[PDB]
Amino acid sequence: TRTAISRREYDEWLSEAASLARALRYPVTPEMVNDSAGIVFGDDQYEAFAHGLWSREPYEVMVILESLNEPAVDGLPAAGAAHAEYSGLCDKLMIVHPGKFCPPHFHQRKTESYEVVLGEMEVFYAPEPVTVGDDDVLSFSPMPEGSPWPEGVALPAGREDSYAGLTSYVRLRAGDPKFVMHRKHLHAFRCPADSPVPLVVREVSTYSHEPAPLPQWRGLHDNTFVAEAANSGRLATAIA
Amino acid sequence: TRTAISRREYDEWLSEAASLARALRYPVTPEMVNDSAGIVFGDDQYEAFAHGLWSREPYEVMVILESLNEPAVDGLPAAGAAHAEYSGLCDKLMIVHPGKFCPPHFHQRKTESYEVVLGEMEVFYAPEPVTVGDDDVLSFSPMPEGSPWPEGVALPAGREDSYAGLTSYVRLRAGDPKFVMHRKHLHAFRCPADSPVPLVVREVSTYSHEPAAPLPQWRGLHDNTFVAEAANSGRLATAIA
Amino acid sequence: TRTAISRREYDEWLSEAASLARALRYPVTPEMVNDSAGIVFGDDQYEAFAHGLWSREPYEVMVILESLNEPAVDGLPAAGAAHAEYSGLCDKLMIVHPGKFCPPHFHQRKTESYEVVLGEMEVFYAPEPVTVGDDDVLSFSPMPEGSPWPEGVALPAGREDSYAGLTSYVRLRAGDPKFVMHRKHLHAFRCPADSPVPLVVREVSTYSHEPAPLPQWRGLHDNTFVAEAANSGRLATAIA
Amino acid sequence: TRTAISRREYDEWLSEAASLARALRYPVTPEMVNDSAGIVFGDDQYEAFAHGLWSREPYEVMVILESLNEPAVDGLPAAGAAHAEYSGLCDKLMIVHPGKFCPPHFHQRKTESYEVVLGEMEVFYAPEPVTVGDDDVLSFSPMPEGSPWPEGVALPAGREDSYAGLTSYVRLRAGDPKFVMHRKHLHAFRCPADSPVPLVVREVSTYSHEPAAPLPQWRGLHDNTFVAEAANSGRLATAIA
Ligand SMILES: O=C[C@@H](O)[C@@H](O)[C@@H](O)[C@@H](O)CO
Ligand SMILES: O=C[C@@H](O)[C@@H](O)[C@@H](O)[C@@H](O)CO
Ligand SMILES: O=C[C@@H](O)[C@@H](O)[C@@H](O)[C@@H](O)CO
Ligand SMILES: O=C[C@@H](O)[C@@H](O)[C@@H](O)[C@@H](O)CO
Ligand SMILES: OC[C@@H]1O[C@H](O)[C@@H](O)[C@@H](O)[C@H]1O
Ligand SMILES: OC[C@@H]1O[C@H](O)[C@@H](O)[C@@H](O)[C@H]1O
Ligand SMILES: OC[C@@H]1O[C@H](O)[C@@H](O)[C@@H](O)[C@H]1O
Ligand SMILES: OC[C@@H]1O[C@H](O)[C@@H](O)[C@@H](O)[C@H]1O
Ligand SMILES: [Mn+2]
Ligand SMILES: [Mn+2]
Ligand SMILES: [Mn+2]
Ligand SMILES: [Mn+2]
Repeated sequence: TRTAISRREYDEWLSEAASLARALRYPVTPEMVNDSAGIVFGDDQYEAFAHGLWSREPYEVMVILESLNEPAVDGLPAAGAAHAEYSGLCDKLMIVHPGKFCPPHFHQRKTESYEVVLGEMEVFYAPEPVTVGDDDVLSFSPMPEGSPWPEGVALPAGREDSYAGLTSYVRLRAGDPKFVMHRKHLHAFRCPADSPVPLVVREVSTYSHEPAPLPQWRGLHDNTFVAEAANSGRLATAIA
Repeated sequence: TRTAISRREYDEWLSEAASLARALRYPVTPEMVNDSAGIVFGDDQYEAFAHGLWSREPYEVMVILESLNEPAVDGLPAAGAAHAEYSGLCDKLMIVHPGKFCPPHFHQRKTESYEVVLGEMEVFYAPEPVTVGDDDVLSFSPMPEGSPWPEGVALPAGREDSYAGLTSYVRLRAGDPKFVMHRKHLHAFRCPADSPVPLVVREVSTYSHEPAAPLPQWRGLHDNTFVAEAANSGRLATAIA
Repeated sequence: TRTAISRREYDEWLSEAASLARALRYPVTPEMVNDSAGIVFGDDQYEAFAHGLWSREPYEVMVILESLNEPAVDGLPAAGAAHAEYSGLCDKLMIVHPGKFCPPHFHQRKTESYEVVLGEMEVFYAPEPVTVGDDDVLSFSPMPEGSPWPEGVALPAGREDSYAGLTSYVRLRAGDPKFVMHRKHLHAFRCPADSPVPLVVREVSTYSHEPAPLPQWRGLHDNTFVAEAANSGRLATAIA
Repeated sequence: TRTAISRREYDEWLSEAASLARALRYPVTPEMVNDSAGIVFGDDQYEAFAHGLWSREPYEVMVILESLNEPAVDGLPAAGAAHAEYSGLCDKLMIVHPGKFCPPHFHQRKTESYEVVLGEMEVFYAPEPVTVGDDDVLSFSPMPEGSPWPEGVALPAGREDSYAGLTSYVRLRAGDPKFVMHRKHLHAFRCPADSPVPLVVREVSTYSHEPAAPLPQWRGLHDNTFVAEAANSGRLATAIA
């Protein structure tokens, strides 16, 4: 079983991803292409490189090219310091290959939106938010119900039940209006296994806490995965 | 001197703007192409159409196609209600023709970022922030010093001194790193007058308050403060004949 | 009735066309943007600028940005001089606004192909070639039958019967395979009147004879329009 | 030293190539992504995958996605049958990775043009034509003189002198005027070795004869003559393990 990805496989992965990104006019800088851009969600997912990114096999692995992760703390009244972590601006291009997924998870603080650039994106999510603590939460425009999953979706082996709670589905195509994923909502997405191209999606959200513009923000991790295996990994991609 | 834009001029202006957007892969739907997407900053700026958007003359006129303006209030602890207006998510595509400007102004709440898609953007701004609302504010990444103004910038007739406070300059090209314009900073920008194409830039920012409200204290909130008196009002509607 | 287009209308027309072309990555050089790029097929078509390119009214007017018109006569055996005019390479981007058309016509010598870049293109043509002289003509892959015209197509006023012979129809969208229009076939096309964007199509064909790499090629005009009004015009755009 | 490319390497190579093409708006259909679209010019060039298409090493390997190859014989006077093979219409997208080459060769019949879509193209060619077939040929626009070779070009090991006859050089960028390579002229090109992206260029040319024929005399017609012996054969198939 694969426990890491070779330097060649990794470099070819991100190079082709950065090139596709540039072809689509996303502003890729050299610093955006690094050994952290290629994400493998769990040690058992490294097996995705056994057959490769074009095997069309179900695995939770992806590339994220982040052009912006602005705290937007400057000018903010000190009184709002306690909730600043729910704000900020983040812009990133995500590239997922055929059959691959961004594993089930939710953000206590981050609210995101999706803009499909190339290919089509199948989103799986829970329309009802998850109750974190309990404390009064604000409401305005709740998540739409969506539709039931279409048949045929193959989930990664050993991670399928972590998708159980994400009963809602939506298929986004390039040109569609922005789709918002409010914080506290479990969600995951994939590139259709029969896709001729990798899914390229622009995510515009609030700050992405993933280890200090603020003392409280130190060591903050705003990504909680349903599967415990997904947590450990993606903390540093193992490249041999 | 004219005080309005003909229906034909407005439609061609916005239709080409929306076509260019779609060509650049921006998500445009019909509701986005409306009567307030084409902004003329002041009644004296309607003169821009006397000769047209390709005359290369300096005027404060532009088109804004907004694909997103999410309050991002859902899920926020009730405790944060007071400053939620400083957050939110906004995504828009701005199109500025050769020599045209987005006039000097600042936002009390909105922090924005720039991504040039087509053409080049000349940004004029003030590195020092003003103080509006609260006088006890946070600080992390102060605005960069930028560069002195380049030579040969033509400013709008009658509006020249409104640019005096924008002493820093930076020219942004497609592919450059995102440029952040922190809230409470005076800024403006233009498409070089000698550009062969309109400037097309994506603005990713916090919620855009521009008159059911996400929150009661959000009703009628004005977040755009223009340096020039004549521009703060004008933006509030486009005279179409 | 309009008898010309103003300099402002013309300059705005081609400027916005060149910009859209550049946005789509077509290689536009300054010399490609000239007072001949904007075509009006007949003096009576200048009325298209009465209400403008976004009136969605039926008129035969368009912009052609030609990046290549190579005779390809160099290296060609002298023995082939007599038929060289049927060869050559031409690459041009055509921009047609909503409801507008490229009038009915055929080329004795030029064979063309279409690649839709933006919008959708509705092609109207005669599946049977026109017999020019008579002389033995070669055959290989004749034009497909196509489909009958969909309902609702509005033709330019006073030119509608010139479309009578173009009984076949096909709708090309961006991403579709190349569509070939063999020489000697009458054809015309338009941008759907309800289109949100101008139709942008890349035409790759054999040499476009439109007034000398060869003595015979001097003064050669390979565009014959069904409507006599279309002929006279487009020989020089009247710009006031 | 290897003599083939694994199935995985071939599929990733072509899938990324086709994805980049689609991103660049080129019309790609499934039949175009096949076992002969990935070309390795000679058995010794399979070594390119020992380290991969991103090693930046000099090898003669490339991908060609052909969207059109029209004989354009329909409608042609029977009198022109003899030289119809010099006409036709071909449209293909070529993808060359950093440092890789499309080896030295010439075409008796094919005249081609270049349009760089992504990256930059370094073209090496001979301004003087060879004489093949007929010795009485036409002339109108002789090949431009171009420039001397730039410094630092790394050529494929064992293939260096095959480039001796290509004394002219021209570097083409996206947006440049179309570049025509007349038939019967030796030429080759590469993607700069320091390029961050693969070279993507559209070739618009006359019919591509590369083994029902449009005409009987077209059957088995070979129109690619490679300078290096080892490359003329290799192109005729891709060893996939
Ligand atoms: O939708 C996924 C986003 O949150 C994405 O930015 C994030 O999940 C990525 O860091 C992987 O955990
Ligand atoms: O810098 C300009 C941006 O704030 C832009 O979105 C703004 O000018 C627009 O809302 C009009 O005032
Ligand atoms: O399909 C139309 C092409 O022949 C186009 O290049 C030509 O018609 C144009 O010159 C208008 O007559
Ligand atoms: O210059 C290269 C072109 O002729 C290209 O199409 C050709 O090399 C290809 O057919 C492979 O030989
Ligand atoms: O629940 C099992 C299957 O899971 C898949 O993911 C779904 O697409 C559907 O085919 C279900 O029947
Ligand atoms: O893409 C939106 C469309 O843009 C076009 O440019 C407009 O004329 C109108 O048709 C809108 O609906
Ligand atoms: O022939 C009249 C009409 O012409 C139109 O062009 C066609 O689309 C169809 O609606 C016909 O009925
Ligand atoms: O666009 C064509 C497709 O390209 C993809 O890259 C290939 O994997 C295969 O799915 C082809 O059918
Ligand atoms: Mn997420
Ligand atoms: Mn602003
Ligand atoms: Mn034609
Ligand atoms: Mn060649």
